[PDB]
Amino acid sequence: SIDSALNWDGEMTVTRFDKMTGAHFVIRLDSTQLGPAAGGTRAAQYSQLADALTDAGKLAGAMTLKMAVSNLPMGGGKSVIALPAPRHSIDPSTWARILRIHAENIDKLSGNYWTGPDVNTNSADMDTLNDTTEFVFGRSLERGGAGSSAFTTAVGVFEAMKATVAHRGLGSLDGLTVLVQGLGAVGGSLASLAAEAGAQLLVADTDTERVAHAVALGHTAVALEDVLSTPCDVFAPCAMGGVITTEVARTLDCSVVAGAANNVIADEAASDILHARGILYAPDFVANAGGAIHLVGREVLGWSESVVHERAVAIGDTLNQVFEISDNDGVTPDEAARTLAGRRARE
Amino acid sequence: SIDSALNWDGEMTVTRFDSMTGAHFVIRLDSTQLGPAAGGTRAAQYSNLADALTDAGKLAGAMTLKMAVSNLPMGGGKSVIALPAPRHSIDPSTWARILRIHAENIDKLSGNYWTGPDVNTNSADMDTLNDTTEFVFGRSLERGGAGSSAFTTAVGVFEAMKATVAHRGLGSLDGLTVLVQGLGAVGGSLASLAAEAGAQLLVADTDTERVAHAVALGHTAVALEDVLSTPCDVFAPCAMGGVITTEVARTLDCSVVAGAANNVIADEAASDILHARGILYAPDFVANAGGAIHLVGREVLGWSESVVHERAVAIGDTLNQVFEISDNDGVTPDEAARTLAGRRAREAST
Ligand SMILES: NC(=O)c1ccc[n+]([C@@H]2O[C@H](COP(=O)([O-])OP(=O)(O)OC[C@H]3O[C@@H](n4cnc5c(N)ncnc54)[C@H](O)[C@@H]3O)[C@@H](O)[C@H]2O)c1
Ligand SMILES: O=C(O)C(=O)Cc1ccccc1
Ligand SMILES: O=C(O)C(=O)Cc1ccccc1
Ligand SMILES: [K+]
Ligand code: NA
Ligand code: NA
Repeated sequence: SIDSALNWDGEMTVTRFDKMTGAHFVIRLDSTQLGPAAGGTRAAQYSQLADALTDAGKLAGAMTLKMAVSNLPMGGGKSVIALPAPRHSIDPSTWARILRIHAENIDKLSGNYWTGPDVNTNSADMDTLNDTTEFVFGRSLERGGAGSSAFTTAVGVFEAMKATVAHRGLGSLDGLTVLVQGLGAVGGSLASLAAEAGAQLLVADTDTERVAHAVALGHTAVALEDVLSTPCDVFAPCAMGGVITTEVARTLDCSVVAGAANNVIADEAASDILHARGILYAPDFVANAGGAIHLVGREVLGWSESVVHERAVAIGDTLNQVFEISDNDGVTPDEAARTLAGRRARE
Repeated sequence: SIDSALNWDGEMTVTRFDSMTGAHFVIRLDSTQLGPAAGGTRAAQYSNLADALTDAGKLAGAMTLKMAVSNLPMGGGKSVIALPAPRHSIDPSTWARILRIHAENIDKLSGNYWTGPDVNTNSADMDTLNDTTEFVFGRSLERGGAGSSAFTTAVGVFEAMKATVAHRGLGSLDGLTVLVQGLGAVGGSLASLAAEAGAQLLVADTDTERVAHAVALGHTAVALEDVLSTPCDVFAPCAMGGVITTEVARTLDCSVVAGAANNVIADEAASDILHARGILYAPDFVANAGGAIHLVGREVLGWSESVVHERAVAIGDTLNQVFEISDNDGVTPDEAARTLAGRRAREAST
């Protein structure tokens, strides 16, 4: 919206336009209070620049909260590259220039922003960025980075889901129906984990093959148009953000929402409805923090893989703390998580 | 619109919004090719944020060329602070908060951008910025800065005016009529300079005190409504930019345009029109370069005051080169200036 695009209260917005590629670049540094801003690079198509600006600020603010609540010494930032065509349709040469320009932008911030992967960007892209700027996390193991953080994120989301299920009074995942929306790197692993835990998995993905494979594995497909109306115990959004609008919140037929997506909730009203409806939501910025713990933990703190897994597991404990505040103060899980974030950040 | 404002070819745009003060902040880095981007901080009210962005881009682009054509090893950048109220109304606390925020923004650029004064910002403000960030030119003398660059700018503009009048075949300033729009820091000195060289001055300013003072000095006041319709030999815009629109270029009644104002020409056609009508224009980015020569010369290059003075005087020579290319190649002075800028920059890199 105009407000989220222009009247954003974060510390800094960096924009650039490259006529040659037709790509627009946005970097939003929400906060550098706890340290340099850090957050991945999302590359996607947007209807209007306003949307790209809006998303960057929402994602950046989520990163600040995520580092805060996760006890990681970094601020929150995010880059959004507004593509002139579908990612898949971008030619190699064009993509390469795009990354080059993005790296130059990051470089000007001289360490006030550290990037990483996000939607449509990967370790190879991080490496390419690294060919021009030092401020990049998530480079391939071969190039010196921590590599993929997908599994770590999956672990964090899974533990989040277990803690939530337990708090909601459902006991364990065993015998629960979990609807995973998005069978990507993280969602795929999450499904595997929950299935191993005894849950029955309902899955949805825009990629046919992905779905058929899941089915091949014993899972059950859910048509796209049926996703939001399909009864389940847990709804696990692991695709795009903004899924839970007020209307969605009013009609979701589950008892827990716990997934990997960023900015899952469309507005505060949605969050209240869920609460009111007895649907326990595990706040995104808490639940999906595994990625950040992996990259920051490994690359900044020198933590081993085992340690980062351990810390990702502790996301369950953080959520238990979130739930306690929610229950005690009678506020939504999101509010409670913001409160915890502030307390941990020593605000 | 914002969308159109954002379709800018510069290297980087920095923006920020401070809800508490209601101020908007823009930093535009046009180029860092020749060195870190550098340019002043303009603080004013804008109708739309988009206008602030557009202004910043045009100002930043002029800085690129200015440094290049002036042989200064720096890129071009500019800051624009979109005020939530008339600058005068801004209480000291709010102003102080605005500057601190601006300083933080500059600071994140970590030296890829060096600021300085511009409209509504002064050496005191530079000192304040410097409380927070290192990348500031124009600090007070006490603070380690070179202070005001206004006189140096005036000297350069004056020399520019002389060169242009001469090139235009009008001879010397003595006896010529010069219209000085804006009797500010620069305009005031310029008026003094020209008057000393024998010019008859017509003056205008929104500050009535300023006008009276000039009249007291023997100058002739011009009503604001009349400024662009007043016949003169030389038109010296030393207030706001964009004065010379296409429409104004068609009717301007003077032989030379040479002032201190930034981005004097509103649209390209205006430039073409002045050229076609035989009104010799000394490009702003060349003519007003005394400010930059002073700041960069003093604070970066190690130049003495005398040398700075010499360099500013040399603006007339640069203009002579500009007009020379304009005449040979048949292009406008602005185009010839850009050409010269590009030559120098190469040479400067070669
Ligand atoms: N590149 C730079 O750093 C830079 C820095 C400062 C000034 N400048 C430029 O040069 C111009 C002169 O700067 P200055 O230091 O002398 O500024 P200044 O504020 O000291 O003086 C500007 C003068 O113009 C007057 N004015 C405003 N609107 C007017 C109008 N419509 N008609 C007549 N007078 C009007 C103001 O009242 C003031 O007396 C600036 O406005 C800007 O374009 C450039
Ligand atoms: O975890 C995320 O959502 C990201 O944005 C990836 C990331 C995390 C931490 C630092 C840099 C990038
Ligand atoms: O005189 C100018 O062009 C300025 O904008 C003031 C300034 C000059 C050089 C560097 C920074 C600011
Ligand atoms: K159960
Ligand atoms: Na703020
Ligand atoms: Na099954």
